Amino acid sequence: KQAFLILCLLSAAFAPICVGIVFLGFTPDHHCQSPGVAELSQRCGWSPAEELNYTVPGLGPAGEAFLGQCRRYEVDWNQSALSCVDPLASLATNRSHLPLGPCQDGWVYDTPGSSIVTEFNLVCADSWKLDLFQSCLNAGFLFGSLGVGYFADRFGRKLCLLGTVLVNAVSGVLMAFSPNYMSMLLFRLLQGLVSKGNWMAGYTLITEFVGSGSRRTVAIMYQMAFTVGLVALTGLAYALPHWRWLQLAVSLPTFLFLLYYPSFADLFRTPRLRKRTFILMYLWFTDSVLYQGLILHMGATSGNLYLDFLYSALVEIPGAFIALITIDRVGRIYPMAMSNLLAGAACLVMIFISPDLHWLNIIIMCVGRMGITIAIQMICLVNAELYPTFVRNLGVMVCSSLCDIGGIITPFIVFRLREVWQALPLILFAVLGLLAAGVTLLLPE
Ligand SMILES: C[C@@H](Cc1ccc(O)cc1)NC[C@@H](O)c1cc(O)cc(O)c1
Repeated sequence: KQAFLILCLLSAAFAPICVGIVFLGFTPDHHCQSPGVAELSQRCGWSPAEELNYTVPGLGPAGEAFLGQCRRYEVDWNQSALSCVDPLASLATNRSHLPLGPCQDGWVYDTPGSSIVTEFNLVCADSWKLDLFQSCLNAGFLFGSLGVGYFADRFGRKLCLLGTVLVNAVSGVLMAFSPNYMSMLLFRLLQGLVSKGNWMAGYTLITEFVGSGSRRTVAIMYQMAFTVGLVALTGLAYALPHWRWLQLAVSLPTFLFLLYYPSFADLFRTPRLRKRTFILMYLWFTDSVLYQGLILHMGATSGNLYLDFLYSALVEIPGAFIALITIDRVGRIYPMAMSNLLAGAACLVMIFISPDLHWLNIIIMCVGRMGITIAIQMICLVNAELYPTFVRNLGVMVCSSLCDIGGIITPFIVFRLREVWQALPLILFAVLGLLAAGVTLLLPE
């Protein structure tokens, strides 16, 4: 009870770290700031959207909003010769011919809140530095998954866990006060180092305290605690429009936990075990890539982010309960295959739905998120029981590191590859899911 409560709290408090980029690092509509614009808007009395129409460059042919977002007319707005009705009509017959410069004078963001993007100006040529935030976090996970085993091998368990909790709490708080991007990424990285160590430690403790007659149940509980964490994060992000306030409020939960007081070659030597390991690695990679992929996509494209994220998080609960039934009554291999086929098909269909059908797109997104949630429940158990107890620890640690490599790769896909073609990420997610579906059928039941 008491211990189950602090471990579930630690799980719920992990979820804001993993997915916080969706709310701490949203990108609003933006355009080059300039002198004289506000003064001409006062003199003529422009309304906001009207001011945007007269001032900001046009979106251009069938797309190319980049030239509105990252460029401006090289025009002297201070000139009283400009017309109140339309200043650009005083200068060129076609608005395309005017000289375009970059946003050297800074940017204007349409939001009452703030995000790391809006604070550090992670837009245009800098825009990759946003995804680098999630890259640094997943690199933290990757290094920590190696370092924690050596630390726990050479330092006492209870002290190890208390240390990693303290480090996570303090680095999380300090990130809220970080004065520049590089310092922020160093706190992010350090938190990435300790976050997954804390999570897996709590999971180990809770699955040790509860016997196998209830272990599976308590594990699914622990997971639903992560879902509750996503819901709490959604409420906090709704109530707290500023990222710095959100980053404090996210970190203080951890202070309650404080206030409370072999042969790696073995995975590959045998060709059967080698093939099985490669499959399990692929499934882990694909599910991690799909889960972070869809969460980041949603955060990057959804128009009603708080509601879409709430619905999608709530949908994880039915998926967990369905898994809890299915593992016992039906099996694992065909369930995890159909759940990956369902996620892949959902990603495929999301390519063809016109974005105005948001009421349908959210349903397809929910079906996909349920599918991958079931897959994530199934894969943990299959990855565990397919390895003998002697090998289990090494195999889980290694395969769950491919999760983190996928988490390092995914941000560049979702935030950079999408710029080539908006559908492309969903094409990749479709291919990855459908292949993980097919490959799943090769595992023994
Ligand atoms: C990296 C991973 C750690 C991990 C390790 C071993 C394991 O069996 C399951 C998970 N946590 C984040 C994410 O992948 C995730 C999200 C979620 O909503 C539920 C999850 O279970 C996992």
